[PDB]
Amino acid sequence: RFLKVKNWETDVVLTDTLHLKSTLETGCTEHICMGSIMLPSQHTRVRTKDQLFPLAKEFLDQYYSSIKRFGSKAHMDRLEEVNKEIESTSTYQLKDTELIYGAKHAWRNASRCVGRIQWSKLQVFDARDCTTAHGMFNYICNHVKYATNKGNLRSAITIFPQRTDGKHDFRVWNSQLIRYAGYKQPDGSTLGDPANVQFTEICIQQGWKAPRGRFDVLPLLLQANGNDPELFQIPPELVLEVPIRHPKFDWFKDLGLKWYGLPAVSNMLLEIGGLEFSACPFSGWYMGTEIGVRDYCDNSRYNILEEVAKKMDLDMRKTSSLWKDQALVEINIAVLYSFQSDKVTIVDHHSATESFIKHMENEYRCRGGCPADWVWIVPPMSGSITPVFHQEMLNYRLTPSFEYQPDPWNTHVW
Amino acid sequence: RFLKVKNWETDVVLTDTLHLKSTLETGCTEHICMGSIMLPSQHTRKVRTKDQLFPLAKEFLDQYYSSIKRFGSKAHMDRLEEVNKEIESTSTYQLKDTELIYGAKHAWRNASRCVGRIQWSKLQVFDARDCTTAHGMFNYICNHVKYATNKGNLRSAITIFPQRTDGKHDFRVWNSQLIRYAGYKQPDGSTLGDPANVQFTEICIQQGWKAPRGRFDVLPLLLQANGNDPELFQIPPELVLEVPIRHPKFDWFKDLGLKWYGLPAVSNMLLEIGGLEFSACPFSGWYMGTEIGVRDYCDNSRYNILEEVAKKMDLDMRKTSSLWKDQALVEINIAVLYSFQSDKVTIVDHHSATESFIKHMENEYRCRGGCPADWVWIVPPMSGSITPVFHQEMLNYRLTPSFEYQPDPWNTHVWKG
Ligand code: HEM
Ligand code: HEM
Ligand SMILES: Cc1cc(N)nc(CCc2c(F)c(F)cc(CCCN(C)C)c2F)c1
Ligand SMILES: Cc1cc(N)nc(CCc2c(F)c(F)cc(CCCN(C)C)c2F)c1
Ligand SMILES: C[C@H](O)[C@H](O)[C@H]1CNc2nc(N)[nH]c(=O)c2N1
Ligand SMILES: C[C@H](O)[C@H](O)[C@H]1CNc2nc(N)[nH]c(=O)c2N1
Ligand SMILES: [Zn+2]
Repeated sequence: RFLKVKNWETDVVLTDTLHLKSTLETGCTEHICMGSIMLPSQHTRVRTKDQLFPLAKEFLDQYYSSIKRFGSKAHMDRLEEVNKEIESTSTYQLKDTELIYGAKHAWRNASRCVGRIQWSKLQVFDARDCTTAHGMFNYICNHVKYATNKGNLRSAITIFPQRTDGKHDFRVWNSQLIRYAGYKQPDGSTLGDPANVQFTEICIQQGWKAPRGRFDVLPLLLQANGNDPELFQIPPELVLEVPIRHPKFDWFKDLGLKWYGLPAVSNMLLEIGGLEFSACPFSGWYMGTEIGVRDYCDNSRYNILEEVAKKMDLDMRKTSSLWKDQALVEINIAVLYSFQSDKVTIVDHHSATESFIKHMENEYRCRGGCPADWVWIVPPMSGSITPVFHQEMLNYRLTPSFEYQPDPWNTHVW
Repeated sequence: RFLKVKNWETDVVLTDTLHLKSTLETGCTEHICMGSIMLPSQHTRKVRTKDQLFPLAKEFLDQYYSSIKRFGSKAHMDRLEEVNKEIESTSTYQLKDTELIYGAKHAWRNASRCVGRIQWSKLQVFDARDCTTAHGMFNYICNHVKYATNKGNLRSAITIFPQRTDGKHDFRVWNSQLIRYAGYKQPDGSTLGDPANVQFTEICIQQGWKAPRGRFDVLPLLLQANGNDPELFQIPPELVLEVPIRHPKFDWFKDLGLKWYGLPAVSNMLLEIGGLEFSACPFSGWYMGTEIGVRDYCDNSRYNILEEVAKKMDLDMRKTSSLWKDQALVEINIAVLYSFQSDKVTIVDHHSATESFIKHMENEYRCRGGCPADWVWIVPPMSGSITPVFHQEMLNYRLTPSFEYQPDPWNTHVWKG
């Protein structure tokens, strides 16, 4: 019950005590492991008055422990003050310090995130005074500019007002702040990003004038206080993009590939002390494989493998020539090369997983553990030559947390 | 209760009812997932009385007679009756030949970490339950190797030695695989040969094996019959099919001196059928290319040839973001596949193998109500997401008959002397 994880490449063994603090459920049982389910019910997300105070107490307890004020007057006073506020208002407000700690720890606890060694350097933008979609746009432009930083990317989260009665939710309808559009052709194929075909249609259905290109930056669709969402175009000078070329193949630039520099997830829900922040876009920097392996080479995405292997003149007759694997490596060399050339922050999967092993070491030593989801942590190429492949990981759910939530168009009372 | 799994590349959704027939435990709880634990308590086998044995037998026989469309028949009830009296009077029981064949096929069919299970029904089962000595084991294993190898046209096979009785007369193959290369720790700390096999190599040498001390020395068989001290046997070299590894474009690749054997034959697992434990049950199939090209050759703790291969390719080795490791890895795996195909030795690449597993899995859901699958093990160790299993949700649960791990015998064996 005080669990051991072993690294089978190095024989390092770590003892996990942190999982005993786990609160939420995994979706597994003794009879069945659901470790490969993408979205179990638990990972998705009104709070009654009774559920809220224990959630607040557990959070304030760990907060005051983290500042070595556990059991202090200031601790008990804050517990009482929040306890009174919940009794009266049926909710409560976080102190700035508690909001910042909560957001950093939601990242720290994100068991699927390989980049968590950076978790404590997150820049938290308090947007809880926001009231309109235009204000949300302003907060998001400031986030994008701060985080992009002329290509020296910086981690950031912007936190909009917390859920109240569920009818006044703040929501960013986009899945990411910056994402390329997707159009169904009459021809039957897909232009641009197929993953965003439905969202691209909701944008057009709301007024957007699509250039119908291959890499059209989507507008923001912002919902404040539960109102109808509104379109806003992000200033192009704020959207850093990188043309993709290859350091050896001159024909690579002719493929016309580019990608955006800033990965900014915008559709998740931040849970702190029972409070639910339905609009909390956060951003870091890319691991190369997200673009090169998933975005460019997933069959349900840009799906460029065949085209690249063609230009490489690879034997595509048989799968055992591993033409897909060759092409895959070259595409991913090009992504890393392009970002590094344009001085846009990016990390290769080798450095990132090595960092995560170091991070796990640190968390086990200083925290007693590190929830980690192997299915997600292991990169989607060259898995076993990265150290995380050989790392046993314990997956459990700690709070504060980032959770998934239903897409807004399914829920929005129009 | 029904459970759904989704393929996120095709949106195909399958419904699992088979997990309801699951008896054993996973290691996970509502509060922790142990999905990535390599050798969890539940997948191993350290010792079993007449108390729990008849329901295990009854459950198996019910499954068996259902599969042959004889559930509730007179043959079914008489067999249950017969097994029951044999248990209470002798404390164990013997499987019929048909039941053993069924049991071994279904143990493979239930192996949730095995990507090659489309083949499960075409398993050649060799009954070695009349074996009594290590020499008899050697003879059975030789015949298995020769049959399974079939001059490179590999055929799946399993050889099943007598079941455990009191845990003091076990049959065991001390080798982890029937064919495997020696590993030698040198005084300077480096390893010659396969570092994974250093401990077993040292046992063989202690038992009298004259080691050639090369990089690819086929290990001797260390065979334990009836709980006696194990004995050394050399597999006839004419029975050990090997492939020199060359590359279709890089002529310097052959000069690395690499080869591998053609027949992957796991020999240290435990086969559980109807509560009976078969502690010596070597089984063999054919290789997926990445087992050799990725894991055997490129694991840092194995042959670890990435450095020298990338040196000879003249890749940028100063920074990892050149992906020199990924580039060399692909070329090594091309070479492995090219060499086996050129020598007409059966092998499957990870694209073909994972595509077949998806078809197998969908078929199993339709005809069986499910297919237990361990994503962590099914996804190949390179190019994971450009194979279709990466995108496939999988439910992992334990069905019997099963293959289980057991502790290495040198840690449990009571030495006779
Ligand atoms: C700073 C550089 C970062 C890197 C290199 C990184 C890396 C990654 C990668 C590769 C994934 C898998 C994503 C996918 O395959 O779709 C992921 C997931 C995730 N990241 Fe990080 N990330 C970074 C920053 C952040 C930040 C700043 C946050 C939050 C403040 C965060 C929260 C998450 C969460 C919650 C997930 C998993 C979503 C889920 O549960 O399904 N990441 N990360
Ligand atoms: C016919 C071709 C076969 C292929 C291509 C194949 C492929 C594989 C691969 C790649 C693995 C992962 C192994 C590793 O990474 O160490 C595996 C695991 C496994 N295979 Fe198969 N296999 C085949 C035949 C068989 C047969 C004949 C049996 C038994 C009769 C079998 C039983 C298993 C079991 C029990 C495991 C899991 C070991 C564990 O639980 O840790 N396989 N297979
Ligand atoms: C901050 C950051 C850093 C980084 N390197 N990458 C990203 C984008 C990758 C990414 C997430 F991080 C995330 F939390 C959620 C998703 C959606 C998953 C949808 N999928 C289940 C179908 C996602 F795509 C963000
Ligand atoms: C029949 C067959 C077909 C095929 N293609 N490959 C193989 C070898 C791979 C393999 C198994 F299949 C298996 F069941 C067990 C192990 C031991 C795992 C040790 N691990 C905990 C460190 C193993 F290595 C065998
Ligand atoms: C079905 C499976 O869980 C799904 O394809 C997962 C696999 N692992 C992943 N890992 C990461 N990092 N990102 C993903 O989207 C996925 N997809
Ligand atoms: C720690 C982790 O479970 C371990 O490295 C696993 C990962 N997946 C694997 N998958 C296969 N096929 N074979 C393995 O040996 C492993 N090792
Ligand atoms: Zn699990």
